[PDB]
Amino acid sequence: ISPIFQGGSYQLNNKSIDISSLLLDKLSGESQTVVMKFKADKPNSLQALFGLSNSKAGFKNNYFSIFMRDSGEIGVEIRDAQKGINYLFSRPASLWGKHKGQAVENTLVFVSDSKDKTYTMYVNGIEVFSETVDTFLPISNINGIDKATLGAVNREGKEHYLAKGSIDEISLFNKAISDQEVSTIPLSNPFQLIFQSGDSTQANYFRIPTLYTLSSGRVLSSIDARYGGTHDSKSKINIATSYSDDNGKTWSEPIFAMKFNDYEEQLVYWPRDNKLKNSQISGSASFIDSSIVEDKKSGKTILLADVMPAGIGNNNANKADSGFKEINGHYYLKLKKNGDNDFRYTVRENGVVYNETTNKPTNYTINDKYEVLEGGKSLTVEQYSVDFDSGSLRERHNGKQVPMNVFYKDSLFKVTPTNYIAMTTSQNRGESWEQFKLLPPFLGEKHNGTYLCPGQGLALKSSNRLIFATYTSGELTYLISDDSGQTWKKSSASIPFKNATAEAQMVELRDGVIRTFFRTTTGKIAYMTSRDSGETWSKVSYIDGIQQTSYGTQVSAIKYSQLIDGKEAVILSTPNSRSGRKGGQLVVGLVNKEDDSIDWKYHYGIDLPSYGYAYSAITELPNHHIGVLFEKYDSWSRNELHLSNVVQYIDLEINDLT
Repeated sequence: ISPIFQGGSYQLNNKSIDISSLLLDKLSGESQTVVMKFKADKPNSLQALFGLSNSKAGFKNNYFSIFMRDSGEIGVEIRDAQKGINYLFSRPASLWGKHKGQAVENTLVFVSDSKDKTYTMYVNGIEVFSETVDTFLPISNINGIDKATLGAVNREGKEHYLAKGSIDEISLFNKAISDQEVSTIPLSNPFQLIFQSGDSTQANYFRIPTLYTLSSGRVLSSIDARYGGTHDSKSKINIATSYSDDNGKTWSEPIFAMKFNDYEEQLVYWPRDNKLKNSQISGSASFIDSSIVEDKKSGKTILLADVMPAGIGNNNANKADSGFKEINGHYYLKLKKNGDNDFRYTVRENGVVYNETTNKPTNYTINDKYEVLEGGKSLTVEQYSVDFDSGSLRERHNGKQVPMNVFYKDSLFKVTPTNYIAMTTSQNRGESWEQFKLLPPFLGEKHNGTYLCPGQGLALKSSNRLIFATYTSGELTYLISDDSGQTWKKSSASIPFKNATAEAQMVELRDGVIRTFFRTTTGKIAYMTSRDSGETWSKVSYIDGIQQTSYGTQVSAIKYSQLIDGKEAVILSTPNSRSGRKGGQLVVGLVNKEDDSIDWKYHYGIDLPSYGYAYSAITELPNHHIGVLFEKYDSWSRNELHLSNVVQYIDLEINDLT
């Protein structure tokens, strides 16, 4: 239908614009839709874009507003003191500020639906909240409304929440427009989604993006598909992948690289309230933190990720056990049978389950999918599903049988509850993935596994060497393969931090010379250098000119193929903030050929200093553009948990950065 009111080109310069005479007499009925196209690249801390209020003395709390914060949060207030109603609905990290030196036109759609008693907000084609209430308050039914305002709310005759920005277009409808109609509204998005709520993964949340450009020109991406909100393991998380054959313009429907089936793939809206937001799926196995590399010789794509048994995460993982038993310089996966209090079994040659106590083979075997067979017959367990129907998180059997896996809660034979690393490969550049296999332990029988550094592995340009960085307490542990990932050895590099999440990414500065950039506990990104293809490593130095928080954030890094200002270039991606995960930047460093030192010469701001930017992936696209897939929110903040569609993709050119 046609709008009851439509206006545009409104400049909000800390001075409200009164549109009462244009709009108030046109409002009718209990349902309304507001469509607003707006810019704000220099917002005040808290500002109202649109207001309907009772501006009379004594009615200060009778108003409707659409507001935003300089954090990028968007929301509404719907308040009527006589009715005793004070609704506040909002979501952090819903907005764009600037892209390539230009203010971004955000397209906001707010639907106030009396029939279903629901208020729904979309921004840039993404639903950011949908709130159903017992007692509906139509925005036009607030007692004594006498003002309609842009760029403030008029309360007791004064301008509150003054805004800096512009409203290019605003439209109001006396109808709650349908989900279908919303989808038809044109958008001006600076970003794309590769993974998103409702896609083939059926995860409502995603974290830990990766990107890697393959030799064919295909660009591949992996990610954590996180089902139980955005929580780290313990949870249900799978690793998903998608690729682009057109320089990032379009992306394939995701598939899984690594997945477990003990719990259903459920699209769930995770509670964001203070009582329930820490609810965590507690009985599911999961994968977490993937990394990809391409092997030139075999042409294989290799993907590693951490593997967590049912109910296990970093916090509760057995720190003094690898999960393997060494027997004659060979490692065997240990198993515990239900009823036993110790691990009396190992998985020997050909998947045979062997009793270590009696030194006899059993009638059980483990297949290549880590599934349990008895006398050759596949055992099953019942799958779990999760719900909040009862007011709290419940995990319960759903009637479906799935193969019994040694990583599952219900399995007859269980692995040691600690963290592992697994590897899978693809022989068709991400169209399908093989069954994963566990890597061996690298730091001995009685040390838990190291943690994979998410992002890219490194394929040395002048040899067949492949390297994946990992970390543990007190060191980076580089995993090195010269045979297409068939066998691995470690190279340890001590770092002067205990208990750091030392996520590290590598660039080959020149043949045989690797620089590794990594997260620390000091507020500065660190680096170390190898001049022998990763055999040995320098002491740790720090990058001046970029700030991180004390807890740090993953940093991505590539070696750019083209000269910049006549020099070899490295590009880093990281938040640049001592305060939070925000102020995302790409930082261009020029290498000095004399001493391999790097002049960090250009800093490109991804969006506002105050807008969220966390884990990130960068790659040089085949056309020499840069693709960036990143968490556009503060993935540390306890206020920004469980947001959907915030991992986003953009395309940049070197000219944009410099």
